[PDB]
Amino acid sequence: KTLVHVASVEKGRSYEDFQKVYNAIALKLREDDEYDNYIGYGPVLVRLAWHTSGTWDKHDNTGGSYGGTYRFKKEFNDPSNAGLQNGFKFLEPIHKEFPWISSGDLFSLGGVTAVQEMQGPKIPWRCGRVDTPEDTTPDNGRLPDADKDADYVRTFFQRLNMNDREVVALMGAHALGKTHLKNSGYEGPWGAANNVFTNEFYLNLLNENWKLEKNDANNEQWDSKSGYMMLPTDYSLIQDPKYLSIVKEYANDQDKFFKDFSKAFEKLLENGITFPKDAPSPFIFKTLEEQGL
Ligand code: HEM
Repeated sequence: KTLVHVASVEKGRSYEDFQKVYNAIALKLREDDEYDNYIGYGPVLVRLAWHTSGTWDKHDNTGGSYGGTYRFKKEFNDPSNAGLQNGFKFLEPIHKEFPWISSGDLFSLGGVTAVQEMQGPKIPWRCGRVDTPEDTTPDNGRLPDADKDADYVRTFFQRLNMNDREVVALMGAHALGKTHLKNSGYEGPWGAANNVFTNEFYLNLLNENWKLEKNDANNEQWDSKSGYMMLPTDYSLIQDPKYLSIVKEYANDQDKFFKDFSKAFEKLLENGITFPKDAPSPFIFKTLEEQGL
């Protein structure tokens, strides 16, 4: 409702063009493997895709992935986005090689490419985000706090038009990467396989022995002897009986998690965008592995 953003295909471009951009991102992911103590850039690219999309407000269609507004300093410097500059830096050479792609298309495609190259589910992706000017940049404060409970999380995500299943599925991306004390006031990875996309987050929530501890920034987080952590908002998925049932489902069905994540992540990346009836169908990009590259 209200403000309309219509997808407009980059002039003359088709699937092959975007597969080339995919491929450049995927090749750089392989090449720059030392980043973040050899975690690689996969996780921060997923997080960049989510934070550039996750500013959306369903009530008035402000924020969202369409405008590519993270490139403007208000949004780049959001405290909630601390760390994502690494993601943007990664994508700079990609954008220089492919200057025709929009910023919103690039940031969201970065996330799809990362998930797929990390052996996650295919994520259909649509082009046609259009850069919007600096004054369309959403204010800071629209991304979620980590110190809260399930009621917060549920209410938060209603603003992004996500239901309980979509919320728990999306949170499964916390298998990836880690919290960094200097970025967010939390420290530690959530699991062992943190640059391969799996349902480890749910298994760890249910099977590790968690202890509520204070980290060196004086914030509480849940820690396990194995060296893993969960944010208070992560742990809230097993405190709330409705979330817990879904966590159990995904812990017991890798394919179901893959399919529900793919749907929710595409939705997250497309919230706010109107696709014309005659727009191209969503693209499903081949991985490098599938291409023999
Ligand atoms: C209640 C919702 C969430 C909160 C409070 C939240 C909080 C966080 C925090 C505090 C960090 C660590 C940032 C850092 O110290 O570098 C993090 C990392 C991350 N988050 Fe979220 N998150 C949530 C939702 C999501 C969702 C929906 C996704 C994507 C689907 C996502 C993907 C990730 C990823 C991939 C990383 C690791 C990034 C890295 O390793 O560089 N998160 N998250």
